[PDB]
This record gives sequence, structure tokens and C-alpha cells, in this order.
Amino acid sequence: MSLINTKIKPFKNQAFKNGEFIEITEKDTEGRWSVFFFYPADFTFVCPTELGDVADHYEELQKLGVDVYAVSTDTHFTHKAWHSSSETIAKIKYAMIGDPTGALTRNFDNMREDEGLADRATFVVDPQGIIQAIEVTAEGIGRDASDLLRKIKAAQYVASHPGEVC
Amino acid sequence: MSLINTKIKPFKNQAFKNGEFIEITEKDTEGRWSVFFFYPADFTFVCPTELGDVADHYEELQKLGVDVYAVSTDTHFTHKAWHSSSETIAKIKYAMIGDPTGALTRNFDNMREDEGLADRATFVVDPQGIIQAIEVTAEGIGRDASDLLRKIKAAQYVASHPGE
Amino acid sequence: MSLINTKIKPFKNQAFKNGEFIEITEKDTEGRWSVFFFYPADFTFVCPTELGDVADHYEELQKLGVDVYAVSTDTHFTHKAWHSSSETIAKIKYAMIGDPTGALTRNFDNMREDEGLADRATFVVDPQGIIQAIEVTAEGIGRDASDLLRKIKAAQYVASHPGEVC
Amino acid sequence: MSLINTKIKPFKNQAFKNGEFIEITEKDTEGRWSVFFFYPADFTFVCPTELGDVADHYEELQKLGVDVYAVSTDTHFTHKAWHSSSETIAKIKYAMIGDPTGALTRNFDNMREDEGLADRATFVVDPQGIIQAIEVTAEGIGRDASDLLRKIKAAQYVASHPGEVCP
Amino acid sequence: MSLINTKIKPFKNQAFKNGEFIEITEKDTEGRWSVFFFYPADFTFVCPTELGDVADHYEELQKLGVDVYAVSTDTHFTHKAWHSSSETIAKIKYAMIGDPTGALTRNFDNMREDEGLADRATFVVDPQGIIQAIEVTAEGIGRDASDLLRKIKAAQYVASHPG
Amino acid sequence: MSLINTKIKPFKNQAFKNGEFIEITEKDTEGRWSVFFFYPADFTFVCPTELGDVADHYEELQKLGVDVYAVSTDTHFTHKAWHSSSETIAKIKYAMIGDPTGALTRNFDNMREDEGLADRATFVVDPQGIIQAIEVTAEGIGRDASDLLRKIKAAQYVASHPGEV
Amino acid sequence: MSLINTKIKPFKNQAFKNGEFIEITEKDTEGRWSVFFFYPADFTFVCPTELGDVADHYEELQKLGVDVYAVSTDTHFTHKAWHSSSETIAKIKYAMIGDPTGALTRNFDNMREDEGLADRATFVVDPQGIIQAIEVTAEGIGRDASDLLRKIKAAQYVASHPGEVC
Amino acid sequence: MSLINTKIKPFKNQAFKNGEFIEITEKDTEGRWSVFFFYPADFTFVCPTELGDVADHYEELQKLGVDVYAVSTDTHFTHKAWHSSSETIAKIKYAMIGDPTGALTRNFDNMREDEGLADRATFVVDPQGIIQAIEVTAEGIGRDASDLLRKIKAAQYVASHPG
Amino acid sequence: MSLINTKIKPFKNQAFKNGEFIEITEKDTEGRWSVFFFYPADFTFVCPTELGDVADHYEELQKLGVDVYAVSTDTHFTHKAWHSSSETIAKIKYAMIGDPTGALTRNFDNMREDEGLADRATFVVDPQGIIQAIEVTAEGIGRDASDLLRKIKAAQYVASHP
Amino acid sequence: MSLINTKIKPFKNQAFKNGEFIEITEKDTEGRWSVFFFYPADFTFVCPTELGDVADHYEELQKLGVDVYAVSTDTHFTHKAWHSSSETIAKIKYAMIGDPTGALTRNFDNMREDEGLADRATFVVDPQGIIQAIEVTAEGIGRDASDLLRKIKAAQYVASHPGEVCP
Repeated sequence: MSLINTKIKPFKNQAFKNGEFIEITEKDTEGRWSVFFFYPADFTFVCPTELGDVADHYEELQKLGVDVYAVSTDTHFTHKAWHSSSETIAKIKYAMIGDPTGALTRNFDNMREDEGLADRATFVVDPQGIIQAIEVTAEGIGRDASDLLRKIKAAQYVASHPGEVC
Repeated sequence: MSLINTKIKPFKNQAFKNGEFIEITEKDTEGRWSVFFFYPADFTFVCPTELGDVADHYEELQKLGVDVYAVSTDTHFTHKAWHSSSETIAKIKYAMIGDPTGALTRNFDNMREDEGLADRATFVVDPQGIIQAIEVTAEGIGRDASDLLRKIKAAQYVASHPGE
Repeated sequence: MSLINTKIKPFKNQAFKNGEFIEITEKDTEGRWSVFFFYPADFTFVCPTELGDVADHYEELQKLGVDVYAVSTDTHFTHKAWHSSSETIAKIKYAMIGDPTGALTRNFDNMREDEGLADRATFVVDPQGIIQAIEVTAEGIGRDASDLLRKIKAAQYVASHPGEVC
Repeated sequence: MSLINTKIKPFKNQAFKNGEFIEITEKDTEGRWSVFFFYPADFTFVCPTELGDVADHYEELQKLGVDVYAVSTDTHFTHKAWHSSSETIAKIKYAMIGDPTGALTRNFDNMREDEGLADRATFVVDPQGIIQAIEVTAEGIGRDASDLLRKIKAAQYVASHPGEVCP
Repeated sequence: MSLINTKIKPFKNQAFKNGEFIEITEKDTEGRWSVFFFYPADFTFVCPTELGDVADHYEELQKLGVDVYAVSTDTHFTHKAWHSSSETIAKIKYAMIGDPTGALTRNFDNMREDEGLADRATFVVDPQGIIQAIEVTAEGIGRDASDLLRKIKAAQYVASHPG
Repeated sequence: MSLINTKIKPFKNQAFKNGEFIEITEKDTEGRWSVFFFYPADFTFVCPTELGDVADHYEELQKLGVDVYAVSTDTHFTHKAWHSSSETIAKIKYAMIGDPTGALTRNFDNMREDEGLADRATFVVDPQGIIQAIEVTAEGIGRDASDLLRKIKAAQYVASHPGEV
Repeated sequence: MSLINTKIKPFKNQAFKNGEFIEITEKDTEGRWSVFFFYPADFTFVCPTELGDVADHYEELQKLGVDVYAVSTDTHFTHKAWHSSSETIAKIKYAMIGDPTGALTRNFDNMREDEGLADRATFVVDPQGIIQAIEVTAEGIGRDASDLLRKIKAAQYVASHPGEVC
Repeated sequence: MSLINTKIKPFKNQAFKNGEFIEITEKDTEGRWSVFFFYPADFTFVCPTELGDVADHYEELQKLGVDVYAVSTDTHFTHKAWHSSSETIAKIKYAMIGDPTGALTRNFDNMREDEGLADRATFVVDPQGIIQAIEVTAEGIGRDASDLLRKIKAAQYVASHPG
Repeated sequence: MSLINTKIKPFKNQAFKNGEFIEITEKDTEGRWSVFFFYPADFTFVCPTELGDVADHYEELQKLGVDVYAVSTDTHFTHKAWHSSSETIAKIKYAMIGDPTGALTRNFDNMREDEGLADRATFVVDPQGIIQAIEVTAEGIGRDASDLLRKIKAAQYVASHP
Repeated sequence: MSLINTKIKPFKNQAFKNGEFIEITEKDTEGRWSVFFFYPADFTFVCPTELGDVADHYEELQKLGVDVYAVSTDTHFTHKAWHSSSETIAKIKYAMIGDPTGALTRNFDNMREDEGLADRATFVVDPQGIIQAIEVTAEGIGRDASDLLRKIKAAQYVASHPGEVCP
């Protein structure tokens, strides 16, 4: 099952966003660009650098009409604690979805079954819910947030201008 | 169906114990009394009072030759953070087993499937690996550690002295 | 795969309660707190002490609006004889449910398959039929009735006060 | 579920490389870094700019010790023609693997079933055959060759330095 | 699928006999005539008359080399209590097998599924383990122990005397 | 999975009764006490002492309102010949049901599959069609018809006196 | 399946032959011509005329080296009794095989399922066990024994003279 | 099991009858006595003597009210050629059915599977479609047409006159 | 089982015809004679001589009322490129259907599974959709277009003269 | 799935050939070129013209080392009679296979199931048993023997000359 050019499945998760807890579903992603940013676990060494880089470009992403959704198999309670504890996480103004069931992770075909943790994968989704770009990496290899912007800018261009001349 | 009077299944989990990570297996529970103390999640309101009450009786439990294994579906990385953050958790000198896969939790038939978290349950296991007592409770209801000691002492008595 | 926070399954068993035989069903437990007190068999040494300790606290339980149901694989005819012969059993004013088919014992996942007897297990059930507390013990270990009252009084407090804890 | 951190499956495909036809298998990728670069079809509009960008960095990729394998459902005969006709494809000095059966494309879960063409997907494979980085995009969106070099250089660093990890 | 002229299946039940508990299996019945006397439950009104009638003829059955096995879905603990309380049960010197699992009863296809009790059934078994006679009745109809002796004596005659 | 206290299955068999052939079905048994007296074969040497003993008590059985049905895998044509030949069969006034198909026999779970003959079994059936007593025996062992009357008289009592014995 | 030119199946049946019981099997037919004369039941009106014909021609059949086996679903005990009573049956010196199981009748594909009786069929079998001729008729219609001999003599001719035909 | 006293199955085959081709089905056999005379193949040595015999008695068969159907696995085109060439076949007035699919042959359980031909079988069928007589023989043994008449006359007698 | 005297299955394939791309379906073949001319691949040595031979007789075919459909596992884009580069392919005025999914090829039981290419096979179809003639050959063996016309003229005769 | 470039299945049929009956099996076709010329039935109108046209070129086919096998669902007995009756069939010297079971016909996927006859199909088979050319036609349409020779001469060339290919 290649997920590229396919509609995202429904979900119902608890999240953390700017101090308060909130519920986030597939209804909230409708009519807007979305970025489902998966990562293995909280209180790890590589994850804060990736999430912190997306936080630096979040003003730029919000201007383009793009929501971000940080996802992992930890609870929404853990994300609140990690936000206070870590400095690079504290600057995150976007939602941090908790996925203890692994349902949201299994919808995007991104769980490490033997570990019970989500792989390092980023999914760019359009207003209609269709997955326009995927980027999966190994445990050590980091994801650049400047390339993610280039992909969203490119995805937005082709949506607005289908079948461009060359 | 019932897990009472059955042998515990094999497992392999990472855990946090006294400022250091370790791997814990069924081999580490052999030949000793064990307590698998399940709970839903870290950074919650009810768990610290339960885990803290067992931490206060850990001096007494170690004297009786009893190991304690706190278990939940959070990672072993999360248990290190919660130990540093919370004060009632900081006094826990026993192992805190991380179970992201939920394998250990599903071995003890103690998983909330729709929540992805372990239920509040305590399992007393003897040196041979046989489950001698099970306690399970709802979200609001707390578990008393003095009642756990009463059952472990009763379980130890009948093991050494059958038929009275 | 846990019976905690799940609705009890329907049943139809014959029982003994204060010198007469009666039929008890899941309909009888509706709209009331219930305690299903399983034990292996009649005419044993450890069971009278457990059942006698609950019999001492039955005035307090009936005060709190709680019905007690002693269950074993033995017949309702046997419960009438054990009530007459034994002195610690004679003080039981609550129902002794017979379960020769093992249907009630299997509904609560509490049957010793190779022995054909119920395990020592107590189930606290609320007015809606949801199991709020379980307590299973080995053959040698005894169950404390004072601890049972704490869990019922705890369970009643959380139901009456939603969004609170103990 | 997820092809990340899994071994590549065996294959046998014909390919065009520097004016001659050759057979390529999984044995050829053993003990080496390999990039499997999937794309829809030859004689299309967006595909040559993507492939041409990787051709500009092939001097750098060869220096790191990295094979490049361009893959599509077209035949290896078609790749030779597209090499001659198009200017952007002429500069390519890596293998253009034909996959008319779609076996290589299906091994990486990268087929458009109703269309019969491969999706725009890049896979970075290490010496042991393990997929260390995946990159898929929709029909309109183009892949960046400099970003691929970052991920390969990262992957090479993690392999050579156990314990250490790139942010 | 009739059980007449078929070998009995293996079992492993606990039983009460003469003020002590014992394990009984299929190996004990081998090389001897056996009587598997099923009945519904202990502390009932009509079961003591059936069992007590067999207890009167047990002297004659022991001379003929026949073991009696009273079986029900009650526990072997219950059989001890019913022995002390009732006068008609107190004279039983044969084994009272408890079958709480219902395995022994289900081997002889004699279980009431909806009721969880055994039917009133008598099975005569020869030294080889083959069932030579079956007698099953409803829950108001007794079983004559004199008729059971006649069948055992007939079974012993034809077993020894070929054709 | 026994057949005590279960309703009998339907059937259609030819029978012999007092110098004439007749067809007997489950409808004929409705509302009355019936005895299905199975036996292996005709012209055998386990003398019809079983069938003859029931024939001696048939006058008492007809008083109580009990229809006797002697069933076997042999044909109804055979039963007529065995009735004329044998002295002990000649006194049988009750029906002798033939069952060459073995349908009636397989309904009562009484067929010897390797032999193709019925086992020595006696089923007591009540007015509702419910089996109230079973008595199966081995080849050599006979069946006592005075004992059979005790079971029917006991069965009739518990039917007419509910909630007691 | 067409049974003509196919080997007969194995069997084990009891039979009556000249005032004594015997066991007939497929071994006994080997190296000899055999006739399986099926009929519905004993003590009926049509069959004694059929079996009486074959009894008259048995002198000629034994000269040709042909065994006869009169088969039916009635027992071997009945065939004894029918031999004593009826005059036309009393002159049968060949074997009368009983088949209460129906196994022999079902091997020759000759059972009335709803009646539980064999159909009026005659099978001619050669020394190797191969069926050389089949003759089946309805309840009312009779079989001619003079025609059966003409089929046997034709079958014996083609066996001893391969190539030539009748 | 046996086809005696069973209704014939449906069919739809082409046949040769007196120069011209025709189609024959169940509806043609309805309300009339019928004889399905099977045989292996055309242009063989034994077959024309068997088919020549029934051709001689066809005058008597049509008088009684009987239809003959000669059946084989050869085509209806082949039966026309064999009728012209052979003298013994040329006198056949009855319908020669071709059955290349083997559907009619398999309906009467008369196919030798390894050879793909029909066995030498004769099926007498009454007006209702019920098979009243069967007569099968091996390759060498020839069938007698005078016997067939005796069976038909016997079948017509018992049908018209019971008791 | 044989495909002779059976109805063609539904399809939906893109094609190249006289500069512009088009979609062709089973609806387009209805009420007219049709020729499905399969071959292994584009930019090969033997295929231009076969397709060029049919291109020479397309004047005569269009008179008889037959639509030629050249099918292969290559894309409709590839057919346009091959049409521009080669001279023998440039004279083809009939449709060049692309079948990358292999559905049209697998409908006609004409797929080399291990190679992923169509076998050299020609199918003559009538207005009702029924296959009246089949010609399949090996990799080396070429097909003669003069024979194909004889089959079509024979098929058209027996349809009109039953 | 296609039968082109596939090995023929085993068989055992009786055949008529020059006034005598002979058994023919897959063993007889080994190491030689074989033509399985299927047709529906004997004593038909359009079939003699096809079989007679092959009979004319049979001298040339035997020269090239090619055996012809005329197959149909009629018996080998029927073929003898048709060989004597018809003059166009009398000149056939090749084997006329009788297939009343329909085993040989089903091996080549050539049976009309509802009719119980073979379709008009010619199968050219090489010395190794591999089918090199197929030619199926409808009931009305005839098969040219001159085309069949062209396919056999082309098939013989490519077998003996690796590398080269026919136009």
C-alpha cells in the first residue's frame, strides 16, 4: 500500500498545545494544509533538534496556511512535562499529539512493531486530505525543516496551478 | 482463562532504576518473590500516591526478599524524567519498567485497548514464577500498600508451610 | 483483554438465601451495587473464614446499598446443607448462588479448567453493571473484608463525584 | 507496514549505462551504498529536471561511493532512445533500470496500480541492503538532489560512528 | 453412535471411600467388573434410595468381584459431608467419585448441559473395559438394584462361556 | 449428548401386526405411551424369550395404554414368516416394525454399523414423544419384561403426579 | 461411473449353502467365473421364480465352472428359513449371501436407498474379477436364466479366444 | 447408485434419421416408450450386427409404440456417412444420435473415460421417463434384439396391468 | 480455454494517433471490424517491419472498414517518441495504444509474465466484439500483412454470407 | 495465459496413417518439427480443402523434416472411412490423430466445450517441444498452407541461426 496520493484515515487523539490539552480529529485538518511530523519518543537526544527546527519555521508555516502535528507513542501528559523540561521543546507553539494506542501511527504505516515507537516520518497533507509528500528516515539521520518548506511551497504551487508548462 | 495459579510469560523490557538504565527479563524474577505494579501513565495525579506508598514500604519488602517492578506503557526515558521532576517519584528505589510495545502488559491481561494504557493492577509472583495474588481497580480507586504486604506475608507463609 | 471497566454478562442461576431457594439473574443486579464473591467449593477449611468475615460486614454493606452473591460450582442444594451444618456459614444472610454449569464462573473468567471449580475472586459491580474492582487470590491466601469495604466506599465516591480521584 | 530499516528484496533487471545494455541484480548492490531513484515514465516533462539534478551531483555521489539506479516501468530499450534525444538525460552516467514486469517497483511498494507506473520515490540503501531513508512525492512536486546528499552523508556518518547520531 | 459394546475412555477423578479420599483412574477398573452409577446431585430426596439399595447388595457384588462407582457433578468434599449427615448414605462402602469438571460424565455421554448435572444412568463394564449394559431413567423413576445384579450375573455368564 | 428426555424423530416404516401389513409413523405414537423394543435379527437362537416375555405381559401393557413396537433391520415380509414358523413369536399380538433402511434404528442411535443390525435396546416414550427410560444390553444378556413394567408404571406416575415421585 | 469392464471391490459376508453357514470373500471368487444375482427381499412372490430358474440351470453352470451368489439385504439366518419353507428355494444348491450392512450391494451400485433393498440385477464376473456383463430390471419384470447362460458362454468364448467376437 | 426406476436427465443433441438431420430432446421422449441403444463407435466390426438386429425388429417395435435411439460419441455427420457405406446400417430407419460432448452418455453413467467412448448398454424407458430395464455388456459380447423385445413386452405388461 | 469465437473484454487505454493523444475503449470498437496488433516493445529491430507492413495496407484496410490498434506494454508517450525518430513508424496513421498496466494484454491472454511484454499476436474482431481469427508467433518470426487481409476478407465474407 | 514458447504436454492417442492404425505419443514428436493441425469434425464441407492443401505441401514438409498431425474429436476408425470416401482426403499421407476423449485437444487449449469439437488451430512445435507459432481461425475462415510453410521456414531459420531474426 503506497500512501502517496491517498486520503488520510479518520482519527481521534489527545494533544498538548500552548499549555492546555485539546482533542484533534480529521475534521480539524479539513480545508487546510497539514504536517504530520512523527518521531520515536520524548526525552531522547535527536528528537528535540528536529522538532526545534520546525518551531523556528512555524511562523513561516502558519503564514502559508499550514498546521503542524507532532506525533509520538507517548501520552499527551508526557508532552506537557517535556515542554516545561526541555528548552528546544518549550518554543513549540504547534500541537503535540499523544498516540498511546498507536492508531494514528498505524494509519500512516509508520510504527516500529518490535519497539512500539513511531519512525521518523513527515507527511505533507493538502486541504482535501490527500498525502502529497512523504519523508522517512532512520534513527540517526535527521530531517531538515528547510527542505520541508520547499516541498510544501512546491505542493501548494501545483495545487493552485495544475499542469504547468514545463 | 484466569491468570491466578499460572506461570508468568517471558519478557524483555528496558527499565530505569537508581539513575541508570537496565534490561529486565523473566530470568531476573526466577528464584525470588516479585511484584509487578501496573499503572496507566506517567505525569498523572493518582499514580504518585500509589507508587509512593509502595516506595515507603520498599525497606520492608526488600527485607522479605521481594523485588518490585513498576510497569506502564510509557518509555524508560519518560520514567527517568518523571523521577527527576516529581518528588513522590524521586524516592522510588525499585525498577520502573517501560512497556511501549505493551507486550508485558498483554502477558498479564491488563491492557486498556482503546486507551493504549495499562490498568491499575498488582501481581504477586513467587520464586517459581506462579501468580499467587491479583488486584485490579478502576481509574479513581487507589491501591493500599499495607494490604499488599498482608498478601505477600500470607503467600510466603503458605509457601513455606502448606496445609494450615 | 481485561474485565475491569466492562459490563457483566447475563446469567440465570439458582441460589439459597435465608432458608429458601430463589432464581437470580442480571436483571436483579440492575440499579444496585453488587459483589460477586467466588470460591472453590463447600465443606473446606479456608472458605468459611472468608464468607464469615463478609457475613459480619453484611449489615454495613446492606446499609451502603450493596448486595452480596457467594458463588461456587457446587449446587444450591449443597449450599442449604453447608448453611445448616457449619456455624460460620449459618450467619450468612446473603445469597449463595449455585453454578453447576460454570456459566457464571466462566462469564467472569474465573474457572479452574482442570479442577472444575471457581478461583478465589471478588468482583465489585456498580448500578450500571460495570466491574469497578477485582481481587483474585491463591488457594492458601485469605481475602480481607475490611479492604473490600474500602474499595466499595472508594468506588461509590468516584461515581457520586465525577472528575475526582483517591 | 514500513520499509524503513528493512532489507531490500532480490531482483533481476536489464539496464542502460554509458552506451551498452547490462543486467543488474541485488548481488551488485552488496557491500555498497545504493540510491534507487523511481519515476513515472520516459518522454515526460518533470522527470528530466529531477534526473538531471542527480546527474549534476553524480561526480560527488561517485566520490562518496554511491550507486545510482534510475527505475521506471519502461523498457531498457526506451531508456537508450530517451538518452539520445533529450539533452538533460544525455549527461546521466548511471544505470537506467527498466522494469516492465514491475517487480523491482513492487519490491519497494511503489507502483500506481491503476496507472501502471512507478511513483516519484527515492530510497537510500546501505552496504548491508537496509533502507536508511525514503522520500516520496506527488506527480507535480520535484525532489531536491542536494537534500539527498545530506541524507546519504548523514547515513554514512551513523553507520561509521556507532553510538553517535546526527541531528 | 451407541456406547454399548465400546471401550470406556480414560479418566482421572477424586473420590471418597470409607473415611478417606483417593484418586481413581481407568487403570483401577482394568482386570475387573465395574459399575459406573451416575446420579444428578447430593442432598436430594430420591438419590439415597437408589444408592442405599446398591449398598445393601454390595456384599453380593464384592463376592462376584465387582466394583461400584457412584458418580455426580458434586465435589468429593461434598460426598464426605453427605455420608456423615444421611443414614442411607452412611452405609455406602463403595467409592463416591466427584466429577466437578464433568469429564467422566461426558465420556459416558450422560451430562445434562443446561442443568450441569448427570442423568440417572447405570453402566456395567467388563474386565476389558467394554460396556456390556446401559440403564438410563428420567428424574422421577428409580433404578432397581436387583435388576442390576441379574444383568451382571448374565454378563459374567456370557463373558466366561463363549457363544 | 444423550437422548434421554428428548423428543423422538419422525419415521415411516412398514410393519406386521395380526396377519396383515400396516404403515406406522410418529403420528401413530402421538399422545400415548410407546415401547420401541429393538433386537438384532429374526431366525436367531437367543430365543424370543425377550419378545415372548413382553408378549406374556402385553395384556397388562394394553390395560395401562402402552403400544409395543418390535423393531429390527429385517423386512416386514420376514416378520410374517417368523411369526408363522416360531411358537414363541406366534403369540405376539403387537406390531413388528421392519427397518431395512435403518432410519428408525439410527434415530435412536442403536445401529451396529459393522454388522448392519440393531442393538438390544428398549426405549420407553411418553405421550409428548419424550424418551423417559432407556435399557441397552449386550448380545448375550437378556432383558426382563417385569422390570420394564416397573419403569412404565413409575413413568406414568411421575407424569400424572408432577413435582413428586 | 460405468461398472462394466472394472474389477469388483473386496467384501466380507455370511452366506447359507446346503444346510451350513459360511464366510464368502473376494478371495473365493479369484480364478473362477462368478455370478452375483441380486434381489430385493425374502418371502416375496417374484424372486422364487427367478432363483428357481437359476437352480435348474446350476447343473450346467457347474460344468462351465461358474459359481452363483444370491445376494439380498436380508440376513443369512433368513436365507436358512426361506430354504426350508419354500419349495422353489429348497432346490438351490448355490450360496445365498446375506448383506444387512448393504456393503456388497453398494459395491455393485445396486441399492434402493429409500427402500433399503437391492435391485433386481445380475452381474457376470470373470476369473480376474472384471465385470463382463450386467443385467438390471424393474420390480415387476423377471430375468431369464436361459439368457444369462448365453451371456456367460459368449463371455467364456471371447476370453479363451482373444480377437474374435460374438 | 442405481439408475433403475429413476427419471432420465435432460439433453439436447443432433441426430441423423432417414436422410435429414434433426434435434432430439426430453420433450420428444415424453408420453412414449423409448430405447437408448448405446455403442462404442462407428466403423467398427461388432457394432453393425447389433444395430442390424434392432433394425430387423423395428417393424415390431414401432407397432408396440417404441422409439429407438442409437447413441455414440461420434458426430451426427459421421452417422450419415456410415449409413451410406455399410449395408447393415443402411436399413436403419430409427434416429442415430451424435453425442460428441458425452452429456447424454454421462447422464446414463455409460462413459468409459480413458477411451472416450460409450459402453454397450441398452436402456428401456417408459412414457413417464422412468428407466425400467438396463442391459450392459463388454466389448466382445454382443446384445440380442429378441431379448430386448421380451423385456419391453414385460415392461408394457406390468405398466398397463398391475396385480 | 480458447479465445476464438468469444467476446472481447472491456478496456480503457490511452493511445497516440496522428500527433494527438486519445483514450480508446471497447465502446469505440462497437459496430465496426477491429485489429488488435500486439508486439513486444518500442525501439526494437523486428517490430518496425511488421508495423510498417500494416501501415502500407492501411489505405486498403480503411476501405474495408477496419480499425487497426497497435498495442504494447510501453506508454503512449513512448509511442510518440518512436513515431518521430523512426521513418517506418512515421507512416503509421493508425492508433498506437499504450498498455503499461498490462490489462488489455492480459484480457487477450498475451502477456510474457517473466519479461513483462506482449507476445507477437494479431487478433481480428467483428462488429459484435467476437474474435474471428488469431495469429501468434515467436520472437524471431515476423507476421505477413498480406495474410492478415485475406483473413479479414474471409471473415467479412462469412459474416455477410452465413 | 499464453501457450506460445511453452512445452507441449504428454499424450497417448490412436491414429490412422496409410491404411494402418498406430499409437502416437509425445515421445514420437521429440527431436523433430511437428505440426498439430486441429479441425472440428469429419464429413464436413470446409475441412477437406484445408487438409488437402497441407497434403499437397506434405512432400516439402517431409523434406524440411516436419511431421504433420491432423487432430479431431472423431475416432481413428472414422478417419479411415473418411480417407476412403473423400478424394481430397485420400491424398493425405500424414498421421490423422483420433481424440475422442479430448485430452490432446484440451492440452492445446482448443476445445469447443458446448459443441465437443476442436477449433481450427495450427500449432508449429520445434524439436525441444516448444510451441513457436499458433494460428487459430473461425468456422468459416480457411487456413493457408503456404503461410504455414513461411512460418516453419522462419522458425527453422531462427533456431539454426542465433542472433538473426526474420522481417
